[PDB]
Amino acid sequence: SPWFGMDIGGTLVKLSYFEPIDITAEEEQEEVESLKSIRKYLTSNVAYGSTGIRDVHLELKDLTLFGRRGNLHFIRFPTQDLPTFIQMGRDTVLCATGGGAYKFEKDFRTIGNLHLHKLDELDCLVKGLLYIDSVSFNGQAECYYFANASEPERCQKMPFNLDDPYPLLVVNIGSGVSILAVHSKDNYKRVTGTSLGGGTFLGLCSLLTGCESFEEALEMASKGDSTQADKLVRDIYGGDYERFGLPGWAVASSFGNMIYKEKRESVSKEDLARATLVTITNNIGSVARMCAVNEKINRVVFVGNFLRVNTLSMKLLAYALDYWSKGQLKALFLEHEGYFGAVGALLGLPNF
Amino acid sequence: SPWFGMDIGGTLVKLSYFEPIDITAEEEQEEVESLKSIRKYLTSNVAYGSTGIRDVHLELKDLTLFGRRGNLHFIRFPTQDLPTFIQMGRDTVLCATGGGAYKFEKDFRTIGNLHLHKLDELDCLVKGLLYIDSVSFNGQAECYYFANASEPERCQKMPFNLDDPYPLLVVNIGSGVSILAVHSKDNYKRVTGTSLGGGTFLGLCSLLTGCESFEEALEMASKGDSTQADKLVRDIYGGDYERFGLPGWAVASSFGNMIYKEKRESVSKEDLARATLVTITNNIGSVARMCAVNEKINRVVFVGNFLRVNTLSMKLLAYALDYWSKGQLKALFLEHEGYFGAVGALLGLPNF
Ligand SMILES: Nc1ncnc2c1ncn2[C@@H]1O[C@H](COP(=O)(O)OP(=O)(O)NP(=O)(O)O)[C@@H](O)[C@H]1O
Ligand SMILES: Nc1ncnc2c1ncn2[C@@H]1O[C@H](COP(=O)(O)OP(=O)(O)NP(=O)(O)O)[C@@H](O)[C@H]1O
Ligand SMILES: CS(=O)(=O)Nc1ccc(CC(=O)N2CCN(c3ccc(Cl)nn3)CC2)cc1
Ligand SMILES: CS(=O)(=O)Nc1ccc(CC(=O)N2CCN(c3ccc(Cl)nn3)CC2)cc1
Ligand SMILES: [Mg+2]
Ligand SMILES: [Mg+2]
Repeated sequence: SPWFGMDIGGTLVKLSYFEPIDITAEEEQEEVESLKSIRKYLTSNVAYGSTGIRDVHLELKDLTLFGRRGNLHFIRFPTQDLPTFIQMGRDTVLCATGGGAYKFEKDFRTIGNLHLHKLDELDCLVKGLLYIDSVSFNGQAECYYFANASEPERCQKMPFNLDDPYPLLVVNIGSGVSILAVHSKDNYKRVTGTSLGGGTFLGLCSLLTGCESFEEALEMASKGDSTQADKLVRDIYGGDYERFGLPGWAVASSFGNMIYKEKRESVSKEDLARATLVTITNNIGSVARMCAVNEKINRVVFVGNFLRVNTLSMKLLAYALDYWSKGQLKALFLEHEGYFGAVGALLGLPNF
Repeated sequence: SPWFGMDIGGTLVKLSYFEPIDITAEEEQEEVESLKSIRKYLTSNVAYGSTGIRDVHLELKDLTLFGRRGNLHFIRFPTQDLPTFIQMGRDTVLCATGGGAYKFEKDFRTIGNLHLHKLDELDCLVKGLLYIDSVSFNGQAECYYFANASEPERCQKMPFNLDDPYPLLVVNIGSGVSILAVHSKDNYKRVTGTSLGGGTFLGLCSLLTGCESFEEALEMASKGDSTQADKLVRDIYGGDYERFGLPGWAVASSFGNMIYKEKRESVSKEDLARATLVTITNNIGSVARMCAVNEKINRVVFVGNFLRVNTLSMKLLAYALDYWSKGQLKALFLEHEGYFGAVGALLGLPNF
């Protein structure tokens, strides 16, 4: 049976697949054509159907897992298309996490004899994050930050060492946001969450701009000026609010200039996309900072797929966390940010 | 000169006016017709021009202030119409607070010989809040809460004693949100703020629904179902997420169902208004709870005009704070919630 780990989220299904590369002569004979067809289908295609994608650049090559050498592959598709995935599977032991492991349990069991083992979505996140950091990204650091995040002429991605990862605040930005405090490999808590997450960005963007993909929303936002929609401190005070250290450029009221009809009539879709992105990202950063101060943790790592191909939000988080914390907190990022739950699920396989 | 206190905010101007009622025979003679015209204009009208309103029900009658007996009146109009107010004034010492005291300083000085004294917006809030609570609301409590906020057959407004008000977390929901920790009458700090405030509600509502007043946005929201727009925990898990105590009804992703085109096509304007209100209010409640836990304060009072005639948001705050804190925090409300800055400014008059 193939070794798969699956994280079925509110928006995306993430799949980690271990392809063995040490297949001996006898093992290849004693393999059923169905298994060979699966392996060849997955390794010879980068798109699967109309909505599945293999993230080839994330592949971990020549990993030793469960005593075998192989390549770890990372695959995603929308949860909306899980019926297609299951139907293909109908025409093995599955470690699955995320809410969909529960919601679609009965659907997975329409696959004859399949054994479904549900694992907790935050247990899997912590286990997968710690594992990937431990084995490295093909010899490169899994974890990085933006050095000198306050000056754009200097700001650059740089590696960060997590050899002693504890304590750690993990901010998981998916459909919503979950915030975890990790104190040891077996001691962690869900501190809180917020419902202003990636699904809010995409949902509001679609309502406001008519965009029909995450990537299109980001492209619009890169062209926009959020200050056309937001009311800034300087719009209220005429400058800084000096007494409490609020600079004139800080947002006082997100979308607050949209209470004026003439401003609603002149704002562009790109401006509204950028204001949505800035609003969601700043709120996540601020909640992360408050949790970090309360948990007495100074390293904050952001994961989840809201940040995939989203350098705007990563740089905003890096700058905002550093600026508003007076340098006490650092925003950390991970190359495999969307996939840790799926890896953690795969790692649960020996228990079954 | 008339005794006025003014708070010029990003959205509304709030004015407190002390009308003396112990005017002797000689004082009435030695009063200039301009002053008499002002007093009669203010006390004989409840609407001023097209956008000014006197909140008659908030009037404090027979208050002793600066050694005189009088009535304290509460008046509001949009900051957008401040040019009209100043032009009327051109055709006295003014204690003014809010950002507009700085932004419009030069405009106020077009009134000949007028002495403008700028006072800090959060100093004035604390002073005015403590003062009004101290003198009472015409013998009734200024402060109230919703008793048994978890059961609607029981939930009812009840008075709350703030005789020993410290410590206190003050959540000021205006255009944006400011959060204050008040430890004594002269010891308080701005803990943080969020830009997801009343201006976000009104701005997003106008973009999404075409409403053109705060009151119309609230009326739409009262008719809506926010779960048509929001993705809930049960939409992701099929039920509760038991492991971390998340009930199926909790919002996992605000507007998160709007990533689906078919759902964007069936949602009503009333549903979007309600989802906007719920999103903003829950985020404010959650930020308040985190600040309360970090400041080690268990009494949280909400002020500002986002909550005027807004019982939906007050009940949501009351319920959410009690539910998510496991009963450790209580949401408190104040009858004069929008006007404390203007009163605090008026109270600064003896210093000039
Ligand atoms: N191709 C995409 N399609 C949809 N959303 C995308 C895509 N790429 C990036 N995103 C963003 O990724 C977010 C979902 O991130 P993800 O970490 O996969 O969440 P999830 O696990 O499916 N949700 P959750 O149940 O809350 O844990 C979406 O809300 C988008 O903001
Ligand atoms: N008649 C109204 N017109 C406009 N907004 C109203 C009205 N009534 C209630 N509101 C709400 O009141 C909020 C403004 O509250 P308010 O406490 O007066 O803020 P402000 O002081 O003007 N802003 P700030 O500069 O941030 O302190 C608006 O964002 C609305 O959500
Ligand atoms: C695991 S998931 O897949 O279902 N995703 C997921 C599920 C839920 C959430 C939101 C969350 O965690 N909430 C809700 C908000 N909340 C409040 C609200 C008002 C107050 Cl006063 N206090 N707290 C705290 C708890 C985020 C993401
Ligand atoms: C006094 S006013 O009239 O001008 N109104 C007013 C002014 C400003 C604000 C927002 C605020 O206080 N902010 C900004 C957000 N912020 C962040 C952001 C990212 C991170 Cl990582 N951390 N913190 C904290 C500080 C609210 C209301
Ligand atoms: Mg997830
Ligand atoms: Mg104000």
